[PDB]
Amino acid sequence: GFKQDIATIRGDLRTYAQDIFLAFLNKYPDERRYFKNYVGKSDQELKSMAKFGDHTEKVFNLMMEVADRATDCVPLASDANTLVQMKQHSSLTTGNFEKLFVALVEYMRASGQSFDSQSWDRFGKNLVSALSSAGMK
Amino acid sequence: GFKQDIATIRGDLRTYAQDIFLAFLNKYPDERRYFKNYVGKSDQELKSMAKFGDHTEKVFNLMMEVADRATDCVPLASDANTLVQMKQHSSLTTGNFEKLFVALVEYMRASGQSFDSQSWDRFGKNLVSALSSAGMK
Ligand code: HEM
Ligand code: HEM
Repeated sequence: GFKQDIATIRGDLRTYAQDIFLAFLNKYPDERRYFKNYVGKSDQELKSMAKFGDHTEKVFNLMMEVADRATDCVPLASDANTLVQMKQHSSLTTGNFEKLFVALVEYMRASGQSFDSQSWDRFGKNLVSALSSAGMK
Repeated sequence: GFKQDIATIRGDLRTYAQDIFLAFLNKYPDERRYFKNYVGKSDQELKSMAKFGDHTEKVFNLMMEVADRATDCVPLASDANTLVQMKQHSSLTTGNFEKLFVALVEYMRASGQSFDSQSWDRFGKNLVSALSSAGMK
């Protein structure tokens, strides 16, 4: 289930973080415009860029703490306040986060593994709502 | 589902509030001691005292508000805080709230109606967890 999935991804974090983030950027090529130095590059080229590995893992390290602090896939208000107040997220709307979660859940459905992709969808929806309450447009 | 149930209870709040509360006290007769003016009365004697219906309705009114504000059966931290620092609740522990929820879910299962009894179960467990986080013993 959901609590297991957190452990599964933590167990091979850099592989999953890069694979899911590439899934997102290939499914929504427009989203790359927030990520300047990723335009123009094949997946193998991004995987050899230092910043891409480093940053994507830090995104997923935090997503996993937010997921791990949640009760029934409902995140903490203070975690959503964090996400809205980060300077790197100040250009964003909840729609960007909705698209990330759609790529994430699609990735889990197509994969080998037995993820609880229905919970990840619910977590995504609860998170978008919590971002709305903390102020993000 | 859970949102329908809240509409069902609010529809006939005073009848549900009397019936569920009586179910509670009779299932857990040692809890009656908290309610000084209810000692030594039968169900029908209580249902005939206007201030019995008046208190209980107020209790279940706030319970539905807390339920309605919850996301996927998880209550707001602030609602939990209100319940702990009400001067009327000063000497209670989470065990008292657990019993009310056991009675409440048993009532729902035994009734004609199709309540989402598993979600009320989840809701009670989540509120008790929140009450302790607000420092109830
Ligand atoms: C729950 C989802 C998300 C989490 C936990 C998260 C977390 C983070 C973190 C921890 C950083 C700093 C990374 C670093 O220092 O290396 C970051 C940066 C950034 N984030 Fe997110 N993020 C999320 C969703 C999104 C979405 C959906 C977008 C936009 C499409 C986005 C856009 C950005 C941008 C533009 C940066 C700066 C670029 C970079 O640091 O590589 N984030 N995010
Ligand atoms: C989620 C559950 C509960 C809610 C929403 C709630 C709420 C309330 C409210 C709103 C009142 C004031 C009634 C009024 O002013 O007319 C009250 C009174 C009171 N409550 Fe609770 N309560 C809850 C659970 C409990 C439990 C489980 C106990 C003990 C077993 C308890 C013990 C008392 C006592 C002793 C009073 C004052 C005497 C009375 O009015 O009957 N409460 N409660």
